[PDB]
Amino acid sequence: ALSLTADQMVSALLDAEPPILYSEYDPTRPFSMMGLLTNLADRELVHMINWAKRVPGFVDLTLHDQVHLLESAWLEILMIGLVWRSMEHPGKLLFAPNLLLDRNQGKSVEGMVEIFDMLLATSSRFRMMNLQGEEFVCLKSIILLNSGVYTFSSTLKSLEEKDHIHRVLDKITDTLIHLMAKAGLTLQQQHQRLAQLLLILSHIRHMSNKGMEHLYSMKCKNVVPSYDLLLEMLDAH
Ligand SMILES: CC(C)CN1CCc2c(ccc3[nH]ncc23)[C@H]1c1ccc(CCC(=O)O)cc1
Repeated sequence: ALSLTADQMVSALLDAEPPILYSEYDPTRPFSMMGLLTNLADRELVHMINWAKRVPGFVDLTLHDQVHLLESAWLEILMIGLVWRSMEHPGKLLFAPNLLLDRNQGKSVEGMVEIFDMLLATSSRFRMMNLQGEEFVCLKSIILLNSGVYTFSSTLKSLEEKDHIHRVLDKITDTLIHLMAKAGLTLQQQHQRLAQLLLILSHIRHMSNKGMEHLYSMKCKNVVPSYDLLLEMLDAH
């Protein structure tokens, strides 16, 4: 991972991309929103594990550290994917190709329109910056590695794990800058755009926190992936 060139980092990320999934409803039948969005999220999570395992550096970490990082990041990862899919659909959220929803559709669940609104604004910001696919994959990998890295332990192994994570992040920063130099931006423009992109990450965190509050308020054993389910899926033979 740490020996990859910028172009090889980019190719590895683009190749790791998960598929776009569909919602499971009978489209011949009349048009619950939360059950549909929960089922979609459950299925995406499996693919997210596969993706995370292909982000360079990720499998170099301990299984316990892989679990912690996904546990911290999984709703942010789903959200950044949604915002990206929704970028060329002003005023709508493309949860799936057969489930494109507007903000009024979110009113059907108390607390949800607020979240819908924040996600639509972030998609709006992406459109204003003209975010590129290569930039988006870098940013999603940055969420995975960064979100849980401040909440681990100071065993010697933990100290080595945090160092590695920060080295892999440094390589993604290099790759982002490379992408922007290749596009022909000036050095000033490169650093300004790097900052703009990373500051949107703060908002994506905020959104995930607000959503997790909603999910925990359902008080449901079939909602939010447990440590153990994540551990079971990541602990592959
Ligand atoms: C209140 C928010 C958390 C609503 N979010 C907004 C982002 C999102 C959802 C579903 C599929 C998605 N695809 N891309 C993004 C995305 C939706 C949601 C709904 C239920 C769960 C529950 C999951 C479980 O209980 O295990 C998770 C996420």
